[PDB]
Amino acid sequence: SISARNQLKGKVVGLKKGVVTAEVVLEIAGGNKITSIISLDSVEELGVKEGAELTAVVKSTDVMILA
Amino acid sequence: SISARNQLKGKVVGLKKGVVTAEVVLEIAGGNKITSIISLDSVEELGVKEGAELTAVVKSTDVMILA
Amino acid sequence: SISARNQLKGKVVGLKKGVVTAEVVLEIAGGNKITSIISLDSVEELGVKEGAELTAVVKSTDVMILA
Amino acid sequence: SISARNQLKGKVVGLKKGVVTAEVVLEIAGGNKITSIISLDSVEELGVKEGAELTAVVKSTDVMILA
Amino acid sequence: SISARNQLKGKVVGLKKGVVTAEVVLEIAGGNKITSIISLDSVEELGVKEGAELTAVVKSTDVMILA
Amino acid sequence: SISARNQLKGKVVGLKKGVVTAEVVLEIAGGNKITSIISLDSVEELGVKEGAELTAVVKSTDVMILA
Ligand SMILES: [Cl-]
Ligand SMILES: [Cl-]
Ligand code: NA
Repeated sequence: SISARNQLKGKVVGLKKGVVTAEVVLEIAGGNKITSIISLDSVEELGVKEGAELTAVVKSTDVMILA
Repeated sequence: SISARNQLKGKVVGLKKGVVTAEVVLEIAGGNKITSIISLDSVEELGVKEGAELTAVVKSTDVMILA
Repeated sequence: SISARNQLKGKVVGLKKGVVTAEVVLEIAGGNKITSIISLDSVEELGVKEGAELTAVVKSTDVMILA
Repeated sequence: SISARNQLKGKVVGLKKGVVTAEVVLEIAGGNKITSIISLDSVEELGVKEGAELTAVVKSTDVMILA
Repeated sequence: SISARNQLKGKVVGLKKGVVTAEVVLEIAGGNKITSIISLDSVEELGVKEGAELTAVVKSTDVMILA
Repeated sequence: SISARNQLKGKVVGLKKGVVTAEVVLEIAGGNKITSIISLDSVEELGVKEGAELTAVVKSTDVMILA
């Protein structure tokens, strides 16, 4: 598919629409919550809604380690 | 406490050291695997090693939605 | 301790709250000003306020060189 | 100039060349150190060298707050 | 000269201002379109308007590959 | 469908493998060139080779504006 190595499946538990951006919160395995801030245009075009099953995607070079 | 909203606990299952960067692979809840590319310097100062328990951190503005 | 190599201490001199995001401006050593755009949620959970002493954090792979 | 709001002037105190990437460390005001990981091609083309006076640049959406 | 390896000349065909951020859409050579989300402050300081001729800039480490 | 708003079709004209990362250069429509730095693992898993027809993908929040 795509080079981004992090692909986490989950369900939408939160949605907040802005003017330029929008926030999507997904509940994944173990009950952890992933928060995404993307364009309002993409949220609308993809038809994001509470309860939908979507996948969070993250490029490897954007992941930090806390030790 | 840091603003980055995504913080996922896991165990180190893969580690590869380059010249400038290094790759850390974490196994988190549900079997999901997180891949991180960071500086070699940080991997050495943090003492990252296979089997260690660490946390992956990702800023909300870097998470995309696939669906 | 986090892998992100850039950690700069400063004082909050500007704060603007949007619908989804928020802007924090920090004055660091030498008079330099750091601008951060993060989630509104994090700005509220952290209790960020003008005059507060906080730290700006930036991952090494996000820093470019101009010259 | 450019939209990236963070522009920090400094002097090169460290340089490490990889195969694909390279690390540049700059000393800025207050003695803080900024670490950048960019392409080896750009380090070579810009002629980066120990002691040179350059500027570190960071997009606002890549800056986190630690409180 | 900046290290960011992707520099695409274009014309502004879309501009949407928010509270904290702003969206800029550029038409570039070959019939492609680029969408940028940056600070409202930078859009105003740069004098961005529909019809302006500007350049979109992306760091190499932020570009993914889809197959 | 992914939320990333920038999707540019091209042909691979350059490939350089490192230890941890890898550099891919694509020629896109209109005579523009895109440079991507991703994981070596993804380059190998995707079967990236010179001459391949692939798509470069960038999140809107990573695109700056130069005037
Ligand atoms: Cl190794
Ligand atoms: Cl406000
Ligand atoms: Na980032």
